[PDB]
Order: sequence, then structure tokens, then C-alpha cells
Amino acid sequence: MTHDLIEKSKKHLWLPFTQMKDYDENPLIIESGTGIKVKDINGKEYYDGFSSVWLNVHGHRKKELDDAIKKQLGKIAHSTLLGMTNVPATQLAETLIDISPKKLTRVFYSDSGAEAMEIALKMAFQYWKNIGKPEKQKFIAMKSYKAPIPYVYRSESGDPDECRDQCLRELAQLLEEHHEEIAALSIESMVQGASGMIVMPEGYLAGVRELCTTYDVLMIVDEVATGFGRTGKMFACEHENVQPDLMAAGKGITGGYLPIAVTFATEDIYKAFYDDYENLKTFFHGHSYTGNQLGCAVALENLALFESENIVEQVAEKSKKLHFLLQDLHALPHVGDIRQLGFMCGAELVRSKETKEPYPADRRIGYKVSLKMRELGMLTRPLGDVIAFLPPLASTAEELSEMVAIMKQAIHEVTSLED
Amino acid sequence: THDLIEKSKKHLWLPFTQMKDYDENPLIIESGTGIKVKDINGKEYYDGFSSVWLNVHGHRKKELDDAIKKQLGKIAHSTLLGMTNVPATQLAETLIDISPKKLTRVFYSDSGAEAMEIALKMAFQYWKNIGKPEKQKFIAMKSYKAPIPYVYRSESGDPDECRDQCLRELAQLLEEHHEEIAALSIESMVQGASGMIVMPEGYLAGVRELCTTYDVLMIVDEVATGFGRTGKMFACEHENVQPDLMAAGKGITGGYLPIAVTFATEDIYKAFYDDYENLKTFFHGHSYTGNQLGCAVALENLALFESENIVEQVAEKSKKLHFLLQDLHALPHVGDIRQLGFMCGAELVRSKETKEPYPADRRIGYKVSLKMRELGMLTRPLGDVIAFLPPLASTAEELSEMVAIMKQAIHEVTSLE
Repeated sequence: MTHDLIEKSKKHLWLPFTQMKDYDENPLIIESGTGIKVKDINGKEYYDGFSSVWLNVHGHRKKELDDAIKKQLGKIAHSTLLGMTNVPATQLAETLIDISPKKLTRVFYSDSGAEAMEIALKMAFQYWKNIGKPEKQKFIAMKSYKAPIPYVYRSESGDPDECRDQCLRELAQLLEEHHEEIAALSIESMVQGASGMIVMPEGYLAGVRELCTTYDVLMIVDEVATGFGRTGKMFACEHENVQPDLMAAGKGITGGYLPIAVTFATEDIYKAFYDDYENLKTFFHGHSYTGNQLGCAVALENLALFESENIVEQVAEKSKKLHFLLQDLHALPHVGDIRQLGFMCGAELVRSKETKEPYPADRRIGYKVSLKMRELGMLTRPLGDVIAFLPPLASTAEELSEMVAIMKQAIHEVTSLED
Repeated sequence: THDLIEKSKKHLWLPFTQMKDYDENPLIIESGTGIKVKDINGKEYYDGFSSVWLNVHGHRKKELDDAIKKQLGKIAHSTLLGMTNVPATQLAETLIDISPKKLTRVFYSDSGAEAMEIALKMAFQYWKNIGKPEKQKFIAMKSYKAPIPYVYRSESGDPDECRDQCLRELAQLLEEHHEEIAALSIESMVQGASGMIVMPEGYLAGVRELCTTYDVLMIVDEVATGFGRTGKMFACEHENVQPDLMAAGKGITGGYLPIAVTFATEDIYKAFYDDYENLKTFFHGHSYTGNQLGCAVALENLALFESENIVEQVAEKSKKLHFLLQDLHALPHVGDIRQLGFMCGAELVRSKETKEPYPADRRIGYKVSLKMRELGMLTRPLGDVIAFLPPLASTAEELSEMVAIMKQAIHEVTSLE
């Protein structure tokens, strides 16, 4: 029965990033998917409006991807990368090196995007110790030490450039007086995802790259949310032509089918761990399913679809009519901000335009909208009161428009009643 | 092909491996069948370490292949953030059925390492949520440090004495520090990467008793020992111990895909269950959590455990495995053999009366591993401990074939110091 599936789900599960009480009152259990839609156990279909949490590229039950996994099963599902390697992980690594910024020449596999970033930090940490400067041991976290990222929406000036230069100036001052103790800087690539789909103003990222080079601090670029076509580029750091020292990737790498993550490094960083085992230069980390054949085999096929379906350039083109559709959401009294880079978008809801006072958090306004969209046939995740919109890269222009329409209807319906 | 070899040296950066070593002796696997793998040159190897302690039924197991192809016909991945899917829901029920009584909750992640980190987050935040933020430190077993028994390197060589000594050091530590301690983290029955050291009879149960007495959460690591490896489904069954938190992975999927789990009691779960405003949510998790493809193969893996009574015959085959390993003990540089089920280790030593280790210098474990490779067998040394963790599907004849190769290899490298 379907009512006992539901019952067993709230008895045995503990779900990530969710208040289980919320899950218990509004369960949803997915059974299948095809194209850009998923279907629950009652047969109700939804638009994957968030690409299963921004990792689904070509939709579900993408035949080429289905076949690439079946093909790989005919050989071997998993052999280890500890001390040795396998065919698909080696082949993928070459293809990954080709499509990434030019100075990134090394691929270290891991199991999640979060582990890839932790790996980037250990690499940066050990890097300085290995080249004889163990005083460089602190990190700059871009919101250790904290530096501000520009958020133009709520921001005294409301100016992309003033916000850019003012934040850069704060970074610049932090380096000036701490840099000799700092190993690295970690920053999302063009878009702050979880912090509300906040797009960086032009010149900002190229500007922190520049400061990092000047202060001998490694720059870690997190591309887990933005990588593989999401922003209309293969990697988002191309928007500003920045070369990372370290780059984390995952999610869409497999077209969204399986867990694979990568930390890219430069050759200069790589060679600081290359030496006789005796002189202790080895980077002692890495997991047990790292470079899983099944995940690498579906990734290879994923990147073959990018190149044979000009996916990145389709995203960039489709993003043009998407712009106008999203900008029309401003017609609603409780929108307030619309942010977009490629298929990476957010609509920040407010109780009042130009005070921009948010709703009190206890009004659950992002969550109520997510729930309304859900009854309307569309899945997405609210980040606070920002409605995220990250549809599959393979999303049609008509599918794009159907999704924005459901989103607009949901925002209006919840929000018309709040105040 | 031939080209692959240099490509791998140019593009990869491998985990826990000095790349200069890899370049000098590259190994690139192309396929597998049963408990053997084959490299790009056609050479076959016994998978003597189960692809690092995760491969259960061998490679290209029909039922596991079929379970993934079937799940592909439905959906590969949909999220567990705020919602769920059928395979992850079904699997959770099954994992609850086969895990210790007191564990009722399944939290998914991507790796066994992540499962353990989640367990610590659960413990740290549990105490905060119920108004004991002072309980924020941890005991890690070898933050605070207490000793695990290493009977071979002990001055009594007596299990009970080593056990009781290490328990009273834990006691002493808890007595003065308990009010600041959130949790204690320990491997279940066997210290894996530390060199395959089997815990003495009564020790784990003893640590469970002290955690309960001093109100500290017991986090149990079953990532390496889990799923029949030690001749029980979970090694903690050996001493009937009930964890508060338990990390698992590896063999969960028969070794096919990355799925990991953190088990929890309902008491711990409830401290995060509240109306959203009360700020009690466990805000952690990730992307491919409860992946359908991984959960699908895991469900089938577990069905095979049942229909093939994997556990009852790991325990059976271990009996004769004991004798094969004890004969290995006859080599002048095998100082110790440790075994619990299919989890074994041969600690190498410059000489036995002295138990004196080779200088790490000489790379004895490493050159034994390379020798074994030449001989058609893969394993990973832990320092100068040669690990032997063969697939649970290994036959009695395959075990002895693998032991004979290990023996030859230790003999040739070692007699040669």
C-alpha cells in the first residue's frame, strides 16, 4: 500500500536539512521521472523546478545516460583509486582537464561536493607546510576570517560598482594585515547559492582573484552549484575569466545521476606533494568510492551530450527569453528582487517594496510558496524567503515558461494573504 | 590502452598515495568477474582487499547488475531534501530490521567518512538542543584520548588484563571529564586502518557500559566491519552492544555504489523534532543523499545476504581460514596474525622473539603489496601489516589460493631484508 509507504517513511527516515515535523505533515515520495518531470507514488507529476537540487542536467530517464551505465556494468561497477586507478576515472580526468580553466591540470576525485571543498582546504593547508611556510594556516571565508561579498539588493547605494569596490576594499584591507598567516580564500563562483541566489556584480570575482595573487593566498573556487553549464558557461568562473588555484565541482558532472565530485588543482600545487614517500610530502586523504566507474562512465556520457547538444550555448540562448519572463514577476507586490545568471535564478519576496522589509521569518513564506507550487505541479526549494529557480539545462522554452507561470501563480496566491 | 598509462600519470591525483610511487608502478583496472579484476593489459588479480573492504559478492554479480538496470527504468536520482523516494524509504525499513534493536532512524549520506561526521554533529547538537551545551567535547579512541587494547604489543599479552587496563583508563577519563563530553567514537570490534587489531573479549561491551554510566553517547564505526565482514551482519552483535549512533557504508551496496548511513536511536531523533520556530532542526546533509540507484542495489545486496545466508557462511569459511592463516605464522617474519571473520591482518616483524619492527624506512608492507601484485593478488598494506579482507563470496579454495600467494610474497620480500 501507498499509505504504509508513507507511514514507514516517517517512522524510519531522518531527512537532510529538514524539520521532520514538516515532512510528516506534508510527505512527498517520488517514484519515477521522465524528461523534466518527477512523479510521486499517487501518480501526481511535478516539474523538477530545482533540477533535483541543481544537479539534473538533461532530465530524468535520459536514454544515453541510461545506456552509459548499463554499458559500464558489463565491465565493472567499482574498483579502487587508492594506490591504483581504473579506465573511466582516467578517461574522465583527461576530459575534465580539457574543459576546465587552463591552469587546472589535476583531478582529485571525491564522493560529494562538500568533501571536494574540504579537500581543497587540506590541499591549500598542506601546500604551504610542504613548501616550508607553516605560518600560512588560516583561511578567508567569504560570507578563519570573514570578508563581505556584495549583495546589491540590500545595500545602501544599490550600485553594482560601488558595492563591488567597497567589498574589494574590505578584502584588500584584511589581506594587507593578515596575509602572511593565510593559506587560502574560499568563494563561490559568480553566484551565492544557499545564501539566496545572489549574483556577483561584474568585476568582483576577477577582483578577488587579483588580490589573492597579490597577497600570495590561494584562491579556492566553489563550482559545485554553478559548474557544468548552469550559468550559461561550462564553469561560471569563465564569466570573469578567472583561473582558480583550486576548484571544487560535482552535482551536474554526472548529469545528475550519481555522486561524483572533483577537486581540480594547478600543477604547481600538485608538485608540492610529489617527492619520495620518505620525505612526507604525500597528501593523506581521499575516500573509498572515489572515482567510482559507474559515476565516471555516466559523467563521460554527460559531457559528450554537452558537446553534441551544444548545451552551454542553448542555456545562454534560452536565458534571454527567460530574463523577460522572470522580470515580469516584479509586477507582483511582494516580489522585490529578481536575480539571474543563466538558469540560476531567485525571486526574493518581501512584505514591502522599497523598504524591502522582509516578512517576519515566523510567517514561513518561502516554505508556504514551495508548498503551493507543489500542489500546482512544481518542485523547488525556498532559501529563506527567496524562491530558487534552477530548471534542468535541457528545459525547453515552453517548459521554462510553464514553470515561471506556476511560480508566479504560487507567489501571488500565498503572498496575497500575508499582511 | 598503452596511451592510458601516461595519461593517468599526467591527469590524476590519487587519494592516500604518493604519486611518485604510482608513476613507478601504475595499475589501471578495466574489468572484473567474480573475485578477480583485470588491468588494461589483460593481467588478472585476486581482489584480496575487496576493493578496499567494500566488495561483497564479487564483480558483475547478476542480481546487482539487474537491480540497477531495473531502477534505471524508473528514476536514477531525486532528492531527499524535504522529501523522499521509494528505494530510500524501502531501504531504511530494511536497515532498521537488520541493525541493533535501539537504532530506529536512518540518515543517509555519500561516504562512510561523512556518516561518521554526521554522527558527531548529531551528538554535539543533541546536547545543545536539550539544554546541555557544556557537553561539547569528544573521546576519540586510540578532544580527549583513551587507549584501545593492542594485545600483541602489550607487556602481559593477556587479553583480559589489556582489556581491564584500557577500561580503567577510560573510566578515569570519564570520571573527571564526563560533564563536558558529548560522545565517544570507536571502531566496532576491529581497528581497521590502524592495522587490523581485533578487540579483546568484553572490551566493547565494557566501553558501552561506561558510556551509559557516564551519560556519554556511544558512536560506533561499522564502515569497515559492517555487512557480514566479521561473521555477523554488524560487528557490534559479537558483544551484543547497542550504539546510540552507528556509521555504515562500503558493503551496504555490495560494493557497487556510494551509499552511506548514520543510524540513530529515537531519543536522539526526538531532540531535533519540533515546530520549525524552536530551532531544533539538524541542518546538515547533501546532494546525492539516498540516491535511488545506490539504494536499489543495496536492497538487492541485502536480499542476497538473506537468500544466500552470507553471514552464516562467512563465519563457516572463517574456521578453515583460521588454519590457513596460522600456517602463515610459520614464516620467521610473520610476528602476528589477527582475524575476526573475513577481516584479517598479518603483522610483519624483523624478528619474532623481539617483536621488533622493521624500520618504516625499508617499505616492507609496500614491497610485499607490489610482490603480491606481480603474483596476481591485490591488497593494501597498513604500515607493515598486510591486510587480508577477501570478498565474502570467496570459496574455501579461493581463500587458500589467496593465502598461498600472500605467504609466498611475504616470504620472498622478507627473507631478503
